[PDB]
Amino acid sequence: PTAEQLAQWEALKSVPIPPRKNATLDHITNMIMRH
RNA sequence: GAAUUGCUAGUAAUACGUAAAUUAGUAUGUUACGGUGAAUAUUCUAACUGUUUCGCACUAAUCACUCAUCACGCGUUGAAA
Repeated sequence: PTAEQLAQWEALKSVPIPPRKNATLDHITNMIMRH
């Protein structure tokens, strides 16, 4: 592995994975949705 | 309001369309095709099935089998004025 990409991986070691969606808002919109 | 349909799923739903079969002609039916795309949680009840316990005089097997009744005769034995 290159050092720049090792540094990138080190930086992302600590970061939590961002959420795909807001589960509560997803639930509410799916409750609004029809058809 | 009785009533009823379907129930994790690319399913339901969709004032989403598209195609084909059957036709000379007619689809709101059928079968295909993709687009968008959810919700909910199952205390309960259960025919029926499979193991089982026990009983059994049934064995063509309970619509079973034995027992008893009623009549018809043919016998046998007993008591007898």
